[PDB]
Amino acid sequence: NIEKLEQSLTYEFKDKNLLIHALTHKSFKKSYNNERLEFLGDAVLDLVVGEYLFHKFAKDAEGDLSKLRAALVNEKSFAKIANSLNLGDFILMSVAEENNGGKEKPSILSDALEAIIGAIHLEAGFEFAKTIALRLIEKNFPI
Amino acid sequence: NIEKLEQSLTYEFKDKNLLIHALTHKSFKKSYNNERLEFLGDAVLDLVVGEYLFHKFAKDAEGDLSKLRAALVNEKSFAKIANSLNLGDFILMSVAEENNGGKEKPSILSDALEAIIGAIHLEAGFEFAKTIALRLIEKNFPQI
Ligand SMILES: [Cl-]
Ligand SMILES: [Cl-]
Repeated sequence: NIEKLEQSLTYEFKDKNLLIHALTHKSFKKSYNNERLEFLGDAVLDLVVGEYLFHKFAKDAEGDLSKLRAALVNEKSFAKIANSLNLGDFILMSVAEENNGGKEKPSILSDALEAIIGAIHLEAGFEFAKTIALRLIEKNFPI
Repeated sequence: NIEKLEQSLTYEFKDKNLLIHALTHKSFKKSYNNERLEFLGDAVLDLVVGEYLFHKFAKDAEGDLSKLRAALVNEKSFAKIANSLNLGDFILMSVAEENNGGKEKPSILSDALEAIIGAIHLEAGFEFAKTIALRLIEKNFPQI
């Protein structure tokens, strides 16, 4: 069913397993989860948003850029974007995790979104991941 | 003299003033300094190093990738890299800041290095900035 997600992203994965990896919560399967991709995606997003703010607010001091970036690159914002993509429908987690409300946990939603951006960067490069991420941000925060 | 720094960076600036900008400490001139470029470059470097480690340590958990990144992306390491480029020789700062040892401060050296990488990213893009940054990192710190 991940095809629906690809359509929402405007990005079709060459390696489908890579998207599944990004969608795999830590509860699901031994030694296979989205934590490394989330690490990579978070670094991607800090550059995407930092660069965006640097250009958009040419007169803003570093402190302003930093705080504005914190206001965008965070669990709440990413969980919002995740929900706009119905990510809870695609994330893989154990029965117990789902019964404990995992599909609605902001951390799980946020982590999966960041891992997806990491996965797009891995497969397609920074500039591509940037264009995808900026579209999602501009649809959710029309700043 | 600036050509010497470019030679050390193995990168020739298209816009020379951009490099000047990256080299301008906050003490030097009102409303013009390297702090915004440092912010941008720090983000570039966190991605360059995060990606490098992600691939180099394909098995490592996030905690281990983060520790390895902290071993590279830090003031002490960046100041060492800056010193390898003789960066203190090129940083612009007030007389007072210079007399107070500013060209020798690891924070100032690190900031200027990160600002230079930000500037390269700005004019040439991420992949070029990544190439330059990794050369500097590997020339200094092949053990990580
Ligand atoms: Cl991975
Ligand atoms: Cl600037």
